[PDB]
Amino acid sequence: MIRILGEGKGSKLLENLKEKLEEIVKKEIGDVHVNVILVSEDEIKELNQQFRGQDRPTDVLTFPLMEEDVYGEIYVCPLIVEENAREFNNTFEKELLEVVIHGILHLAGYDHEFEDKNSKEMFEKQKKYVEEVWGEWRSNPSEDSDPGKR
Repeated sequence: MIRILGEGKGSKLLENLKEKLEEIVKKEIGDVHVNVILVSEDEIKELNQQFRGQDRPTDVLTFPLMEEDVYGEIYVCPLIVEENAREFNNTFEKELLEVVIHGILHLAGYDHEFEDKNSKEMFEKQKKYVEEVWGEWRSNPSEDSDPGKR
């Protein structure tokens, strides 16, 4: 029951582990609506100024709203994320999964608090759904060619 909007490698990846998230969301309560906006680097570059009025890319754009859960629209950009995963040889899937669960994990616990940005709770609670949701994609690690690891 997740809302997908925008465009860019993310939806197809979401639709893959869509139900996966529907589980965590369903667990918590099962009545949330997270609108994700897929936008590339440039797409976000402007989208940023479109509201922030500033010209600068970012990892992921979050929607300013403090309600029960969220029921808002957050924007993500796997362009910059991947760029980091490139050097950090990180799994764009996880890095993306974060922003994915970032919506659920949000209403998953804290409610209009997120004191000091995040806490040890949000960290582990975030890695919980991450590993849980990634538990599926896990069957497809690497996500890259890498003519080495066998």
